[PDB]
Amino acid sequence: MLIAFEGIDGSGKTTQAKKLYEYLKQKGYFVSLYREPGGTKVGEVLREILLTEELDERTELLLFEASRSKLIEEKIIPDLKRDKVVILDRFVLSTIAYQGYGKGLDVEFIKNLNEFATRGVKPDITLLLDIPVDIALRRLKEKNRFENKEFLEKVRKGFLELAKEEENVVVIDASGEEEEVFKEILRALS
Amino acid sequence: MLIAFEGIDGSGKTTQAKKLYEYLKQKGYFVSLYREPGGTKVGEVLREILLTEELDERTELLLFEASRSKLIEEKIIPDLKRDKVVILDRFVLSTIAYQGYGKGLDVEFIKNLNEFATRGVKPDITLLLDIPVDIALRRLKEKNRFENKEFLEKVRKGFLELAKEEENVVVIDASGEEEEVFKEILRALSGVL
Repeated sequence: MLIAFEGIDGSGKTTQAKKLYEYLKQKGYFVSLYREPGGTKVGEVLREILLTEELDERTELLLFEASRSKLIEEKIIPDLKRDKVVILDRFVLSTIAYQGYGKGLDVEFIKNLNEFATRGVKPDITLLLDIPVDIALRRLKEKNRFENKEFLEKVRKGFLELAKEEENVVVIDASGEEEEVFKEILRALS
Repeated sequence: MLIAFEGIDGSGKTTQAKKLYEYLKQKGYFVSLYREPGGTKVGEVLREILLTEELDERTELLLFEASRSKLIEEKIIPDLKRDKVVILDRFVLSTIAYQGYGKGLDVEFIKNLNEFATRGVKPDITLLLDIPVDIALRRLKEKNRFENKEFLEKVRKGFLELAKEEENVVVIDASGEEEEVFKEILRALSGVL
């Protein structure tokens, strides 16, 4: 059981991944929650680098995929083998949307890179928490965080295109209140 | 002018890259010397990680390539544009040999990853400092450094296969004394430069 949450900052995907983690834990599943980039000692070092430094888009992609590769080999593949439920805050779709549709890198290439980092490991289901960029930015505004609307509009379109073309992707209206969004996710996970 | 030095540890490639750097500087070229992984603030952080941590071979490749990518965009492409001579201690061939022939990853994939990191930037000439593994290990022994002969034998074969199939590669007999190895390198370089 691999469950992947995907979408832009301000979509609530972090809060809802955490909500799903606590809820399935209470129902008696053995659960993991990891974020990308991050989730291992090494991926957290890369994460800090990805937030700290000024990086061109190729270097940044390679580091995202190095984090992913560590996480896959160190934790996910063994978690899966022990039948843990694995919940991910961001996965392969967010890399395509951000580094491909966002920043212009080749989508097929990103897909192949993703296949290499994951050893072909694919989610049972991917939850795309879709939200208009205007709303996402208003929510970030509240935590004094600012991001690029032009860039995020492209990223949004990317995500929606991927939802209609890639396999096992449910589009969740992430514009709702916390509890309505979560109910819609449970609906999708049944 | 991009000059790539390639080969196993103990081949003297680091010492000879440095030697070529001083000699061309003295002849009045503007020269850069970079190592892989490393050569930029970020690449050096990755380098430390690649030496420090226990890493599976996919993660390691992706970091080597991320260091490369930073170097190519931060320094090499602008150096080349200002007509600097760029000398590299290791480059794309060492990744194929080590991660492909060494550790079993797919060679065409490495190549494509290489092409991505380099933006298609290719050396004018690649110097392969070829040396028997027994000799390379005896030279490391002297600095208290030890490496895996089984693994390096595969890497060495890899390199030699690449030399006969890839473009603009000269095999240098790296088993010689320092000065003879250098004179053989100058001979190979009189090609271009």
